[PDB]
Amino acid sequence: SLESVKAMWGVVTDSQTEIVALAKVRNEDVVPIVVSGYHYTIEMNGVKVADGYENSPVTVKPASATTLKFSLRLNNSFLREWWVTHIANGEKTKIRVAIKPTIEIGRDVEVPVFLRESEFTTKLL
Amino acid sequence: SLESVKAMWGVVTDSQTEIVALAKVRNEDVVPIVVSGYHYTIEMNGVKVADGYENSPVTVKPASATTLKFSLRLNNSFLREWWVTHIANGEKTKIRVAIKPTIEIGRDVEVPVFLRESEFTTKLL
Repeated sequence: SLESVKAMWGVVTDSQTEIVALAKVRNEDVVPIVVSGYHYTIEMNGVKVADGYENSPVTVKPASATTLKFSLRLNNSFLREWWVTHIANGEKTKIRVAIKPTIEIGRDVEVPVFLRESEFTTKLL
Repeated sequence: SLESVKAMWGVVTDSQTEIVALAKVRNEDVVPIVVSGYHYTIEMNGVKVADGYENSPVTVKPASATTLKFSLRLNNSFLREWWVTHIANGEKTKIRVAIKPTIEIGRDVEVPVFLRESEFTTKLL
């Protein structure tokens, strides 16, 4: 079961921007959960500004709770073509974030997709 | 005399962003004003994201009013190092825009600096 999710900024440089999601998960099975990795996507007005897979395996022991870390990185070159769409929509942007963890109980897997939609406006001029 | 200033977005591409300022000026002298060009700067949290000179000479006839156009272009490569500072300040940015027109009445000139300061916050996460 997912107990909480908290987003924060990660290491941000001039070339890449990181968002860090921290998910507290409780294992409600009698066997351990392995999260072998995750796929992530970030779309902003239909521009796909992030699309990646991270290979970092983590176990959650049976009946235990564990904070999982998801590093979502944005290549700025794809972010520079979002900017066009932002102002084109009257400085309004729809953001869709999807994290698809690879959960292993067994070569046999489960791959749920967690979607989060948001919106932001700017008023710069 | 400056009657009004109106800002709007100009041609925005993936490589460069344009802001267009439209200034209505009335000539209150008995001779014509020539605006031979202008220097512009845009600073965002002390990152100088724009710094340019445009050579476009325009006359305002004596006692007449004229809309002047100032094209302020931002190179995105300097904009990508602003982003660091924006989130570093809790997603707050101070913007300083300066337009320095070259006004010719006479080789003899007048070069006033028009400053405009603003602030914006985002709350993305």
